[PDB]
Amino acid sequence: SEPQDDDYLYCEMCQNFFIDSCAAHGPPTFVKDSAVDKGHPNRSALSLPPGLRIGPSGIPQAGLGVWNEASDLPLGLHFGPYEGRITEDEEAANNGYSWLITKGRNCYEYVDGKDKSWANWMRYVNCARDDEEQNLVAFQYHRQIFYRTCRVIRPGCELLVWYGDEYGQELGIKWGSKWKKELMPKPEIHPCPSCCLAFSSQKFLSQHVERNHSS
Ligand SMILES: [Zn+2]
Ligand SMILES: [Zn+2]
Repeated sequence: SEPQDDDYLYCEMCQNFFIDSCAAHGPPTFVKDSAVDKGHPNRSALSLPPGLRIGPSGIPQAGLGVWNEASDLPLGLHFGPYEGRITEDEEAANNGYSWLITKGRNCYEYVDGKDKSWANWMRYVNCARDDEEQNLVAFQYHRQIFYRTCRVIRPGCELLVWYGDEYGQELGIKWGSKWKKELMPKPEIHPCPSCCLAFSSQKFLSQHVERNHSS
């Protein structure tokens, strides 16, 4: 047996892939949705875990977003699966609430969370606009979409998701290549102490602090 491309997790501290639990850091924590019927009118809002808040986004024109409220979300915390209807209808593609799920050999499906009655709270999470504000990574695991924290998320910071090589077309194009296996050049995360951003180096963090907070 051989794990499939979407059987791996990524440890945000090691910055590398693992199966089941990280040899250095142990098993990741998966947060459970508050349980509610797959069918109620407001299921999505009610599936929200304690500690998070749906409310007006900090991104102009975004509408609603999801905010961290109670306490720090540790680094490498997992949410999901993203819920919705599975479909091959390309109309889903850019409908604002759908993710691509790849099945190998350039085949794809979508999980569509547009309908609040069959989706979960993750439908309200807005996409990051840049690397500095992104604090969640959407990635495929067991043919399903999960979000992991790529930062310590402090109280009052908006949850903002984006994606990379563990998702969609990039994932689909490398499928079967064992590239995750071969990774097992470490990216750096340098968070700002005064706002919700983080930077890829100390230089960039200092320039930011000096333009935005203190010089
Ligand atoms: Zn680790
Ligand atoms: Zn800042």
